[PDB]
Amino acid sequence: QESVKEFLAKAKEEFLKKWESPSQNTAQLDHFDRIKTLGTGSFGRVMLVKHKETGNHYAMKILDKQKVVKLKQIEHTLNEKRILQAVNFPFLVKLEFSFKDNSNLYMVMEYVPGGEMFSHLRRIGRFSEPHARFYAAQIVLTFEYLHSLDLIYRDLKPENLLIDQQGYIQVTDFGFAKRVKGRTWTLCGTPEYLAPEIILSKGYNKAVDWWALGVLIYEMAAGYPPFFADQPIQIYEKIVSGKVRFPSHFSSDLKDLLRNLLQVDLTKRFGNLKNGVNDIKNHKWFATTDWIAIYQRKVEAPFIPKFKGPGDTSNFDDYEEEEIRVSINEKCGKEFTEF
Repeated sequence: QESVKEFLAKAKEEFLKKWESPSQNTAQLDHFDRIKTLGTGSFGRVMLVKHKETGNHYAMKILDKQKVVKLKQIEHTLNEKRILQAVNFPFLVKLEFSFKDNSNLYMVMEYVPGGEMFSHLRRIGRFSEPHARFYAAQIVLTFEYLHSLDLIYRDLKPENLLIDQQGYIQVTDFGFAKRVKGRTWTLCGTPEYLAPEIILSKGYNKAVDWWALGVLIYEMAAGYPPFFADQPIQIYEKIVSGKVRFPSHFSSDLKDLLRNLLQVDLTKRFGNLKNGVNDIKNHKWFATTDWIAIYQRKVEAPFIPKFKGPGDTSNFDDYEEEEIRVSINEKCGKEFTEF
């Protein structure tokens, strides 16, 4: 379809202009008030903040440089910020500012008060197929965009999909995203969502994203992931076995799509064939989907999150509120010169 081809051609031109000349140092810490911790990790946290002069709310991701080094995440964190400042798509959380100081790296992103899809899925149990399909279509379009820029996302899971005020998806966390024209080799991702070729330490490509879409659709529609087990070693054994059990309430169209996304042979997997993403968009399971209407956000969402305003944190959970310090001396300056 020429209009989609010309859209993606323009999208790539605009990405490459920002990719080759990244923005840096577009804000500073004392322009923001700290409100609440929204999430915590091994080397970073995400905070709700308020801009002092405008009053706007943002989500500020803060990474400790010394911990990033020790956890061997230097290239990944440079990847995350260079990609985020260059992309632009309706279902990607927008990066608004970035900066660094003696101790930390900061990415100030749009705040999505509806919270994670994971919380809503776990509250309700499972999504109906139309509800799962509405979200799945947004991920298909987002991966079509990212893959046309030669980007692999590599972190699809329900926790990284936030629900906005219109009930649409906003994808967050580009920590494992990478520009890859051929193969790449890093072991990363959450265990339930890893493709077999990652587990087997092969050189892999963008088809691992389409495998992960299969896992996400299964989990949305069933309430649990297809290769679930108590320990990661058992999860990995199931992933590479080539078998998967479908609930009887799954439609025949859903089972057929999932068999082709959860295809252990990457050269036979939907999204990685000669027709590319069109094998997915043309599948019978998506016959009711108006792809342009999804992109333009003209479809009524199945669910509108409940929240009181742009500063409401009730859809996120509670964490110990810990100090964020900035050392008198510069740490790891050379490693993060380009940030």
